[PDB]
Amino acid sequence: MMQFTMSGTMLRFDETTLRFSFSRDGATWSGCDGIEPQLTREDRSFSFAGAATVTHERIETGTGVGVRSVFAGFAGADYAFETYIWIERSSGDVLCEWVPLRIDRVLWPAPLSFDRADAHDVTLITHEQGVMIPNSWPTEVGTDAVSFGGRFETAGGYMPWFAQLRSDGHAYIAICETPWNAGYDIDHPAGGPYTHVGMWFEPSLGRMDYRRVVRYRLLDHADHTAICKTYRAYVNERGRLRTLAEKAARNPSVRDLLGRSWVAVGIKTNVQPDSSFYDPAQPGKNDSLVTFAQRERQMRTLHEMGAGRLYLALAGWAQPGYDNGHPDYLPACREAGGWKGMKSLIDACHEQGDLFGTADQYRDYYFAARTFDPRNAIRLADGTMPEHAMWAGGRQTYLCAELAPDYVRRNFSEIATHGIVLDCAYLDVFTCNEGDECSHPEHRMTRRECYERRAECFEYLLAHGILTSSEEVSDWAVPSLVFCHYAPYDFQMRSPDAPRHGIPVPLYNLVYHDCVIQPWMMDRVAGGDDYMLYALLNGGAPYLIRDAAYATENDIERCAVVAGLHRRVGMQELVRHDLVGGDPLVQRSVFADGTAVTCDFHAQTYEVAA
Ligand SMILES: [Zn+2]
Repeated sequence: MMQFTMSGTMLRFDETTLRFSFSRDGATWSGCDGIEPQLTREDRSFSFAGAATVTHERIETGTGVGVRSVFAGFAGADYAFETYIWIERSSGDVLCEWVPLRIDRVLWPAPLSFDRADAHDVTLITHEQGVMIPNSWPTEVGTDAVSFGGRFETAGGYMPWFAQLRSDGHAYIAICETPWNAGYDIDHPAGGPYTHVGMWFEPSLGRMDYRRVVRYRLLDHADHTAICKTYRAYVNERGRLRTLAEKAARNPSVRDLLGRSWVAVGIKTNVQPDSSFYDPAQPGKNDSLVTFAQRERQMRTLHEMGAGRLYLALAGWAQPGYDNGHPDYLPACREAGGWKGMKSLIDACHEQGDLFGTADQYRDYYFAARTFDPRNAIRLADGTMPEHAMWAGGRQTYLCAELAPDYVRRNFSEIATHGIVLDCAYLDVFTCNEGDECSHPEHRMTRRECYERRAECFEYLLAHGILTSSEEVSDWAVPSLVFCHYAPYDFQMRSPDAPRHGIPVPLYNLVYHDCVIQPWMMDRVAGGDDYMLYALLNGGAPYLIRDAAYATENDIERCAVVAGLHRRVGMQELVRHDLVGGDPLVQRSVFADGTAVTCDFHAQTYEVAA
């Protein structure tokens, strides 16, 4: 019905159906017929075309051309909102805006049709490091199987985009320009023949509040590499491509992480009788203690065995024990040797050229915390204070992030008074789990503000010369994050017996390899993959020891191979990644200086060349 042509792009919008298509360089993409743009409330949904009044206006401005649609009245309810869909003159991009005027979820824009029934027609999603889902993929992939329900700014969506790429090189990327109350939905049935992906948006603190915007770029001659580069260029243009070199200009020790092997081990374990981990028929059971002196002797032994340059990330070092008592996670554990033993351990690391970081926690807020007061806690939009008793420390709520920098400043300043000069710090959860929202009147907070406050925690550390790390790499944190516990592939977070959702590809690293340093799992799956092959493809650092929270001479040789590559390319762009001859099981990564890593998953072998 309405047709626009501008700067090489065509947009078509049917006034009656609300469907749209767009075309560029001789490829057309059309919204799925039979999937309507929707609103959701409780157990039921509403097509936008369910509005009592719907008016469309044809627009042209100095910057673009397109259609503004106004929707008013839903079953005598007075809800009203606007959409604006337009071609940007200077780029040929298509922008889609959802504009509140006054709802649990808005599913808009409708997913695009991608049922071509090819084989090499694929969908790219940012659920952890990266997934390439062919239309023929035999495993079902639904939002319910994606971490955090496909929420952006979390492990479900490391980056606020998704893309689909036909086998003839024509592709689109959909970037969510307003990601903080948003996510994607995915529907790929077992065996195909289609995959549908679409944006979702939720209210902020109970109202839709601010305009939601999605930017589509149609590409030709494209590959998953090119699609990732499009996002990288988008991010840099907006000033959030904070490279390691920019980080290192401020904190030169950034460089000292290159070529290090990671050791992540703990001190005190203490499962309270209300934890979901507590076995009441076995009171001792999980409770354990390894002393600072034992960890000191371990580091000395690793050094003497030729483990090379190490980074030690130390968990459960404070009196309450791991996942207990936060944010009152002090002092250093007396039974483990106290501040004196903790300093001895750090001194010893430093003496042998290794680095040291504490693991800590500023979101989980335990009722057992010495200063627990529910006025500091989150209240959800509905007024409630959320609680659960999952972790070792038992009953908890969440500390409102408006207050977290106050506690980080307090705790880290206390640690420094005891002569402990941390190289690094690990703030758990922040860059894996979603940002909370808070309606508490003493500290009201949007999800957006939550990520800013978590970033403010990192900034404190950087300003004090302490390099920042958190659980994963959700890209809100890229400006303030030096490293992570990992940036793993989704299949590495599930049983190796579980069917995978697609072909693993290093989508995150294609954007940000030169911005965030990452250690990689070194596990060998019996009958299956050796995870060292993915560390190499991602030009990552190796774990020498990774003691996962809830439950050598060869390892050193393997770590040396990985750390040697890392020493060279850990600050370089990952320029290209390809499936060699289209074989998903032979993969090749190329870094900025031309170093090429080829991993053959048939043979379980690797080769480093140019
Ligand atoms: Zn609050």
